[PDB]
Amino acid sequence: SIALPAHLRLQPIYWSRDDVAQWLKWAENEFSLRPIDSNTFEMNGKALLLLTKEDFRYRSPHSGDELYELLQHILAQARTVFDLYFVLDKSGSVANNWIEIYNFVQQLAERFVSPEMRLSFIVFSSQATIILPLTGDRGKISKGLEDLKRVSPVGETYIHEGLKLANEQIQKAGGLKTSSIIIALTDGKLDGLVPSYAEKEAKISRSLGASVYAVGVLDFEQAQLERIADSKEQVFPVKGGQALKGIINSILAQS
Ligand SMILES: [Cl-]
Ligand SMILES: [Cl-]
Ligand SMILES: [Cl-]
Ligand SMILES: [K+]
Repeated sequence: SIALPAHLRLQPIYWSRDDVAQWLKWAENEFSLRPIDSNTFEMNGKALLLLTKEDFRYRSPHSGDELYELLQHILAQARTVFDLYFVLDKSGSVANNWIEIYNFVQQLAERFVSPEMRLSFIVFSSQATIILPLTGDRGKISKGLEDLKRVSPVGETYIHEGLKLANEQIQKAGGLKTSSIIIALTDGKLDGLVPSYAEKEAKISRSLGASVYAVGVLDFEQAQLERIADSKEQVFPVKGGQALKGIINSILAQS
């Protein structure tokens, strides 16, 4: 096992350009390597993972081979397996904004591609349905995104039913013995006692150890979403575009 600094324990695909430079500095001291110019790998972690070992050797004649192998060992290190459950409003009210919801999910799916990530897509209006059962298969995730794009919104906003399906999957996955995240996308416009249903189901989610995020669409009800999510800090606007980097970092910081 490699004992990395705490702030470098994230999977390297998430490393910034500054993280790469910090990794080099750490490796130099840890392995008594010859000094590494700080811009020897001027790129982020996604880019670093595309280089070949030959590329490492050319960039660092004195240490490139060791650095490449160190990266391979780091990639092999055990990390927190995250299950991400997207619970998506497809009620009639979002008929003209289904595109925002789909593309938001697509952008997060394209980010969370490290092998330890598994994704599930749930939609809800009057009833909830699993479009994509929890999986890490990037192929199945591609098809689930194809299916999501085709959804025709209609019906009520029974978000408690969508959360219920996420919780049922979580329970089957191990409950407290998992690292589960729920990402609910909705305007938060809940009728009748649905606010009570939804808040009860979300506390079940947390009872199972999951962390709940709410992503607001349209003129969304900020207060209602704060009561469903773990905290105000886990409510994000889909219109934030920065909002994507915010929720990604928040999720990665749960590990
Ligand atoms: Cl960067
Ligand atoms: Cl060198
Ligand atoms: Cl699978
Ligand atoms: K994908």
